[PDB]
Amino acid sequence: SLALSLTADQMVSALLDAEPPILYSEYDPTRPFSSMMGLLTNLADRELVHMINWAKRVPGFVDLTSHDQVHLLECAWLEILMIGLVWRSMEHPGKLLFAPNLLLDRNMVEIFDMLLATSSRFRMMNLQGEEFVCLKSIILLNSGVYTFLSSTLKSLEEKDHIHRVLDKITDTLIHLMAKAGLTLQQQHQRLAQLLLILSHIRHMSNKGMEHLNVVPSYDLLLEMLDA
Amino acid sequence: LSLTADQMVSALLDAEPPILYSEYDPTRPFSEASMMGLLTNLADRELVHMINWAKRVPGFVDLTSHDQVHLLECAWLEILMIGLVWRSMEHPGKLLFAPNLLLDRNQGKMVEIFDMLLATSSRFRMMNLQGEEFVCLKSIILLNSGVYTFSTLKSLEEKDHIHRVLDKITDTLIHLMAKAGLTLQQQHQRLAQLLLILSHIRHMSNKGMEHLYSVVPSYDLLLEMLDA
Ligand SMILES: COc1ccc(N(CC(F)(F)F)S(=O)(=O)[C@H]2C[C@H]3O[C@@H]2C(c2ccc(OCCN4CCCCC4)cc2)=C3c2ccc(O)cc2)cc1
Ligand SMILES: COc1ccc(N(CC(F)(F)F)S(=O)(=O)[C@H]2C[C@H]3O[C@@H]2C(c2ccc(OCCN4CCCCC4)cc2)=C3c2ccc(O)cc2)cc1
Repeated sequence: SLALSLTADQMVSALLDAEPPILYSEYDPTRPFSSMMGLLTNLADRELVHMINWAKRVPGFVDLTSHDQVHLLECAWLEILMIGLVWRSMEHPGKLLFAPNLLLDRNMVEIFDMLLATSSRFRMMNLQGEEFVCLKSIILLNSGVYTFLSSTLKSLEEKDHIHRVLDKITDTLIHLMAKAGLTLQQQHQRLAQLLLILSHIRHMSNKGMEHLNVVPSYDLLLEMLDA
Repeated sequence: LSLTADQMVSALLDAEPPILYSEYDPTRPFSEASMMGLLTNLADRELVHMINWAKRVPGFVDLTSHDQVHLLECAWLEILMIGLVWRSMEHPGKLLFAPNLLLDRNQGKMVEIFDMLLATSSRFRMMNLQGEEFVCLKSIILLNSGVYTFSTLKSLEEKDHIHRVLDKITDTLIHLMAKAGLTLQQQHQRLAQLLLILSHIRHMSNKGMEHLYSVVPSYDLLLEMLDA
């Protein structure tokens, strides 16, 4: 697997190159404001197509079976959208930048508040772009890995592979921090701080999901991967 | 924040709650109602001990009573779950709810969450999770799970304090791993592996919570237990 042979700098470059664009909502500026869920749904749907193509470019992801790729996307898709949102909003305190033309302030609200808090935490930590892309790849590979159903040798090999790629991303995070001049103690503290925010992202995804053809099915994701 | 890694570990080990028994001799086999009855009774008794444990986690009682309650509100089910997973580590294919309530997957059909718990227990076994590591992780859940959902200078001071204590627990985890002879690379990889499982514990708590709704200790109950 090429993935396992990457240096930290190569991993970062691959992830940066794979980044999807920031999409715009279909809000027509020449028409009055007088649907929020309509705009968000349309935006998320377009984002999903880009997510699939991004996932295929995350080192190690295409080494997995199509089935395992789908399972990872099924578990991670909303967390991935959410972490993208929080990243885009980092420099807009008190606001969520769903798209450059869909920037919402606080004044539904429960999940909004949680997203704002995550954005504030990212700001307070001075989260870097190189760190963000590592975290988003971790979500992809980690969120679904504990819930594989198969007992086959192949499934065991798949989980081992995922954990080895995750290990490489950890190494990458640490390398970035070391190059930035953090002491060994600071490197381990910051790694922990970043990974603990993943627990909050999960929580938000679960709450978002309960706040509810909405979720992409296994079959839809499989078709999108094969296409 | 004055504690060394060794002192932190000792404090956490000394704080550990007891393992409780489920009510003695239920009618078996179980109904849906009677199984949920037994588990509820066990969890309710466990909660009292959890509060006592929480008060002994370094840094926890430095917080306002209000902030202590909020942390427990967010973390209580995850804490119960990680305790269950720990107890079950040496019983492959089974969940050791209590020494007298050991259930295999064949028993209890809600099976989705059962399977997730079993998978976590398998992951802990495969990693050879150590007791010293377990207690660090449980304390992280307590301090981390509610911290992102805390404007006054006092609240900023509270969150900063929590993050400083969390930093100390990370240092403690690393110290343990270094003493065990892991290379620096191994230490960071294992730390990440352990912290990523916490995301799965959250997921399980959220799913468990939705299942309990298809429940929570009240603010008042938690406050009373803390004050008592
Ligand atoms: C009435 O107005 C609202 C608006 C939003 C909210 N929410 C809370 C908050 F406002 F954000 F605070 S929310 O409910 O939490 C929502 C935000 C986040 O979680 C949900 C979501 C999302 C995803 C897909 C989707 O529809 C896609 C359906 N299709 C996908 C498969 C194929 C076909 C179906 C709609 C929403 C998210 C998301 C999307 C894109 C993004 O960039 C970032 C985050 C509440 C009320
Ligand atoms: C009909 O049979 C079942 C049995 C279990 C399940 N679940 C899945 C699984 F089997 F475990 F796999 S589950 O629903 O996910 C359940 C497992 C875990 O999560 C929940 C639970 C729990 C906690 C508190 C509670 O009641 C608390 C009520 N009081 C709180 C204070 C104020 C008063 C109210 C009931 C259940 C658990 C738990 C308890 C103690 C422990 O040590 C570790 C884990 C489904 C159906």
